[PDB]
Amino acid sequence: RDRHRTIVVGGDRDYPPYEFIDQNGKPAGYNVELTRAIAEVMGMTVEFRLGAWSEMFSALKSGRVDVLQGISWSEKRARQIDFTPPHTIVYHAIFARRDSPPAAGLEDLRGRKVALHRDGIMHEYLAERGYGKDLVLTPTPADALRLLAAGGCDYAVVAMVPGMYIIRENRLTNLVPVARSIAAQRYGYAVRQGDAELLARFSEGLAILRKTGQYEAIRAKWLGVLEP
Ligand code: NA
Repeated sequence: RDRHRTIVVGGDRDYPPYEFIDQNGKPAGYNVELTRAIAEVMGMTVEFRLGAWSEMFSALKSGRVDVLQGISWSEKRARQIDFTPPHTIVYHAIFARRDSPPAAGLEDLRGRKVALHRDGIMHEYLAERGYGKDLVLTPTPADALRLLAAGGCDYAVVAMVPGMYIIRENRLTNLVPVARSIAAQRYGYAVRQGDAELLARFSEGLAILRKTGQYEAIRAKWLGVLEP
């Protein structure tokens, strides 16, 4: 009916290990497992619709999906959607080819060519700092890392964990994370502004998973995934 009305879950089709469509064409990842677990304790029915990230924010407001299982919090962002508490903290890192000159911080990236996720927290963050001219935008963080690997740019800034997972999966073995633990993010579910029902439905499920131990059980599965 209303509570039995299938909840449609949006997410990025290419953001491992948090969320991604796997080789078998199946929704997979930490977020997915978390969402399925929540659906189970809250008695919800969910449909996963993972897609290009450049349109999931829209689709939330557009109502094409009812919630996003994995999105980083930000002021500009809170002004249009409501976030539940976060289920994880996402650190970023600066990646470079091994040979290349190391950088100890993102200020050292001024004047250098830099790849990064199209409109992710770091895109916005480095734009607001005059980097925009010296930076290439990619559909996925992995595309950013491929360009770096291919000597197609000088550095890349992407979420640490996905970075490592991507380096392994796509065999970008000339890449190393040089500048680590910089710019931590609060990552979690989010629903359309003023949808306190759904919002509370998810927050409660998350809170429940944390008190029963299922949350940590799921998190321990995905190495490197941190908790708030
Ligand atoms: Na809000």
